[PDB]
Amino acid sequence: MDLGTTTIVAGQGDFSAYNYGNNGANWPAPSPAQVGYISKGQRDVAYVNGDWEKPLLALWAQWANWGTTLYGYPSLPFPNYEFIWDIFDLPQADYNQFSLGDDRITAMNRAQNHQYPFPNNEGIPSWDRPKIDTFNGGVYTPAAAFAHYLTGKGKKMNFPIERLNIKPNVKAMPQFIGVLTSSPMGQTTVDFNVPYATAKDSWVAGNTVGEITLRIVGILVKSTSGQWSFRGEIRAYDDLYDFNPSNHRTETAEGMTRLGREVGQKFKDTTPYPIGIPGAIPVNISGRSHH
Repeated sequence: MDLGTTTIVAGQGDFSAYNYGNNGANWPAPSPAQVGYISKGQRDVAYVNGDWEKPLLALWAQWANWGTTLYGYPSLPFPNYEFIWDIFDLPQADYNQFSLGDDRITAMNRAQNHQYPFPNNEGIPSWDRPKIDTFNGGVYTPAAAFAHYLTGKGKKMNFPIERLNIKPNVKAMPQFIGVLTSSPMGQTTVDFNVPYATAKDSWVAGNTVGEITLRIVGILVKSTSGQWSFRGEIRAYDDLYDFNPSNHRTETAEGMTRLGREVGQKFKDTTPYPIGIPGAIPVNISGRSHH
């Protein structure tokens, strides 16, 4: 279960698409297609460590002729095709981690184990992939969230609450402190809602759903001794993925914001969609008043 906190070591050669491109026996003559295969290698090197915005901006910038930095990536003959296929592969890769427990490199290679015809106007690629319905919460998750934005056609995605990798401190919540001090002696049902900036705890979550709304629910007991115990769960309400500028990572925020305003030009099904955040985080706390 890889929630993308740790870095790994990776080189172009770890990637099958790259090795396929770099195998001379496969190409009797120079070819833009061969270049495409090669290019996937270095981008993949960034992807496995969650550095996902740069590779895509570099491609889009060429495509849209921004005349801006390519972050060190080679210019390509068909930046439009590599962009499109990446948008295709990235969600499969995320799903491969969640579905099969694939390691990062394996997930990407499995994702890229297919034919790469030129992106079409009619069915290439085929974007209808209903089975992909849950995020891993790892290095591919944000990019996958973006890909479902461009091509998901509004279908619901799930981000299981435990994969958010958040660690809400209930005792520290003003609302919970309020309830604790103002609730009556004896047994009380607790139920309130609190905004939670997930970026504080988890870059993946902050880069995908950002601020969410949590629901704290359970039973609170206050004893006349001043002891107290709370027994409940944290749940979460659906988020709406709408490519919110507020969720952009600083370094490429500008690029991503620009991209946001342009992408709908070529990705005509681009639409916000709901992200369910199913499940609950167990809460078992206690302590005592100062009185």
